[PDB]
Amino acid sequence: TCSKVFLLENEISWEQVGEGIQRQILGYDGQLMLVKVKFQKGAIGNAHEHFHSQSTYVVSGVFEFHVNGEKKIVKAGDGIYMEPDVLHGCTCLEAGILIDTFSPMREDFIN
Amino acid sequence: TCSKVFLLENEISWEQVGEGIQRQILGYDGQLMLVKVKFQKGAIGNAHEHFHSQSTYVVSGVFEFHVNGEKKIVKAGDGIYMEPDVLHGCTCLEAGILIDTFSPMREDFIN
Ligand SMILES: [Zn+2]
Ligand SMILES: [Zn+2]
Ligand SMILES: [Zn+2]
Repeated sequence: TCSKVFLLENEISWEQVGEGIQRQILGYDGQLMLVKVKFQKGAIGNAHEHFHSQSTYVVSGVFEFHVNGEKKIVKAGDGIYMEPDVLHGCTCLEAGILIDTFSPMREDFIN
Repeated sequence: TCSKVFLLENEISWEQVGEGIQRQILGYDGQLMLVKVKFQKGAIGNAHEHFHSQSTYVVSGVFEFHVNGEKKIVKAGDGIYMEPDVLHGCTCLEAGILIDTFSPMREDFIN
């Protein structure tokens, strides 16, 4: 239950997560999972809860993240921390990429 | 042992990791730590081992990563997975940013 050492964008498949949202599962094992998520402008990251701890990084674009109801617009270079079981989501104000990281792995992304 | 919800680049301090390497510890708890690491051209990520699982994402620039001796040049959009206790390092071929994620947290980055 792990990935290859080197995960190259041109060698990994993009998965359509939803309308305007694509993703590439990158390096992971059972305890850590790094996911690249490409958002189009207006794409909505539906609000969800999960026991997995999550730390996200904004590579590019502009997002309105909401965590536990607290809202804040975030942009490239910013990060967001989502403690276990918190309700969280996002709305892409400007097309860009998010790196979503998880502990433990999100087994539903693989299976 | 956790960070604020929203970690903004302009509100977080940059730490000089080494010659040509700066970093911002972003969202983390005890089980997951996301670190932004800004490399200058020629900067060297010294080879190290640690039981922590690590998944890295190349935001920008060009790097020669080495993992368990296997070498591969990586660029924006690529990822690298480093299993516990593997020897790994990097050399920045073009100035850019790496997102280093860890499970469990790297307590030596905080303390
Ligand atoms: Zn764990
Ligand atoms: Zn989530
Ligand atoms: Zn490392």
